[PDB]
Amino acid sequence: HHLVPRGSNPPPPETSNPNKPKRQTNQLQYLLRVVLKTLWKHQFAWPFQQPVDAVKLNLPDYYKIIKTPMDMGTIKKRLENNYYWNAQECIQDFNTMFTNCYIYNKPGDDIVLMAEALEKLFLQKINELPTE
Ligand SMILES: CCN1C(=O)c2cccc3c(S(=O)(=O)NCC4(C(=O)O)CCCC4)ccc1c23
Repeated sequence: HHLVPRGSNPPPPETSNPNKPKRQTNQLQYLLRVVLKTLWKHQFAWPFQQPVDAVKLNLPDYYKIIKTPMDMGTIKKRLENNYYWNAQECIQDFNTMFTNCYIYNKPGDDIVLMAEALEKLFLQKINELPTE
């Protein structure tokens, strides 16, 4: 951990906003109960379920390169804690998650194929959102 750089990890992203008024909506409810749940169980979801551990995954420069980390565990907590004001904010966090993967990794990488498959499913599921 000295001679060869091993990296280090930030605290995970914030998942609650104590100042924010509770505002439940049908789209946010659908995002939690259907979209995220469907994405979570996909065969390729596991790498995206928790924050990247730059040290344990041997990605020592991950957090040099990725300034706005995001993962599905964080998105799940944000939906649970009514952190998002609207569906768009939630969608933006999914976009950040996928694009982080594309930014860090090379286009031909296995993890990129996985992210692309999840992203395609996500975009399909987004078409299902209720009419608020
Ligand atoms: C989605 C967060 N994420 C990365 O961007 C990333 C890059 C490289 C490896 C890796 C991993 S890993 O568990 O070390 N390897 C995952 C796999 C790979 O070939 O990268 C191994 C089998 C499936 C994908 C988990 C989450 C990651 C990455």
